[PDB]
Amino acid sequence: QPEPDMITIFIGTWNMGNAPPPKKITSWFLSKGQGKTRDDSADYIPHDIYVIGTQEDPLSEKEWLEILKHSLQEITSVTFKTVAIHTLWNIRIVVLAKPEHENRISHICTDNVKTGIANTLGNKGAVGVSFMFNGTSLGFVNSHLTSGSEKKLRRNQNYMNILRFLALGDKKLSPFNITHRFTHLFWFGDLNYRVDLPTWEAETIIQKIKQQQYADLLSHDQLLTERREQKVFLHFEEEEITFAPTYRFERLTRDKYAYTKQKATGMKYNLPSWCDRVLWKSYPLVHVVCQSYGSTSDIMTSDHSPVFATFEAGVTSQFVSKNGPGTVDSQGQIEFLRCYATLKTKSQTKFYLEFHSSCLESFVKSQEGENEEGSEGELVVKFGETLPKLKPIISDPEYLLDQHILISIKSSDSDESYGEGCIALRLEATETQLPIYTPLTHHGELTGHFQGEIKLQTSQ
Ligand SMILES: N[C@@H]1CCCN(C(=O)CCC(F)(F)F)C1
Ligand SMILES: N[C@@H]1CCCN(C(=O)CCC(F)(F)F)C1
Repeated sequence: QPEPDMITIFIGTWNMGNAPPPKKITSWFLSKGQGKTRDDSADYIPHDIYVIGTQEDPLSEKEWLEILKHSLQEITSVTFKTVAIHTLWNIRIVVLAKPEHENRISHICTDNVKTGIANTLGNKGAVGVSFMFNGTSLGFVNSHLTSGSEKKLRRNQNYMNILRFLALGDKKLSPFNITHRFTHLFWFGDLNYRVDLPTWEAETIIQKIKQQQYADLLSHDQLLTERREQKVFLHFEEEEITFAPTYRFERLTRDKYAYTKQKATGMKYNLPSWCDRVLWKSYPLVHVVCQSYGSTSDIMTSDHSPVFATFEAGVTSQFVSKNGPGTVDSQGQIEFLRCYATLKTKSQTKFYLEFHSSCLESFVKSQEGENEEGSEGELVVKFGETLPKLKPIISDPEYLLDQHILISIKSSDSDESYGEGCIALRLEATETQLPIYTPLTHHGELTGHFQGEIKLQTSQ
């Protein structure tokens, strides 16, 4: 029985509006409705992993697990295994996998983050799950961010708190937040970004939706505009949106958007918006392809419609050689030439690098770099040819070219990371000097760049 080099992953997000679901929700798991939808010829083909995020979920974990498992069994005739379930207040994540994957999955972690303070602490935040699937790390975040059209900055703050404080994946990756810990990271939920147009344009917006003309609405979507200005979700992807706004509907139909201010809304308008979203970030040069992104048309218990997204995702096997794991393979090495970090910091400490990778027995600390002043004000930290030679556990190019090196640049004075990034070893050539590059971030904001050259030696 061969190990897979690809899997498919279903991501669902649904704000259930504190109402039980209807008796049939299979269209959600089949990616049928509006947008980029899944071919009918695939309906019986189970996804490898289903990740379900709910918000305003009124059900117990038991109640929802029974609905989800029975739904997937009806679709696929497969009885899925429960990988993980985690609930904060009414925010929930469920991970289900095909039974054949049970002994491919390990290191399962769950966590939550509560956003806000006092007033604004009590119902928003995020839940997440991570695990290893053979050689590949997978992370999943379901967030319910702050509501309201005039709170985009609060949503951006909620995002930064979640990526700082959600404790998933390998704790040995201490300088790295969740935006660097996984081969593939999926972040979804009721992110609550709105279409920023004047209230008076409500009926115009509805018109446009009825005509399936989304371009003039998407150009005012706060998540797309905030992402363009690098205010949030830096270095994440989202498929093009080709489905109608998923909020705010009258319940029990999809024929009506309920946008007008009511006591029940705190006298706020809810112009039609794409509140419910799926984004991802994968390590450089790993296969990931969105195969569906859309909303259901036939699930109408909530004022939100469910959103689905599906992905092909590259995975690797749990590699064993005669040497590593348990030793190094002297036929492998990773060298760095002419490397330098460019940092936005105004500080003057010395810096050193840490290299982290599951291709190393443990992380590697460099010597301090040499600080110079850039011609436009910047700090340039030069490592020259001084960086340590990295000794991978396995030299086989079928393993090594699939790996990645995480880099942290740390202050000698405080040992605090000023920037984190990632380099792929999926090179065009071995035993050849090749350019490398990563942006550096800290708390998910841009702090600098790392560039230089790499020389990778494999057993071939
Ligand atoms: N093909 C690259 C993928 C990642 C960043 N890129 C964007 O165009 C981001 C646009 C926005 F505004 F949606 F963020 C380019
Ligand atoms: N532990 C690995 C499993 C698969 C391939 N391997 C061998 O064939 C080892 C041969 C010898 F001579 F070391 F025993 C190494």
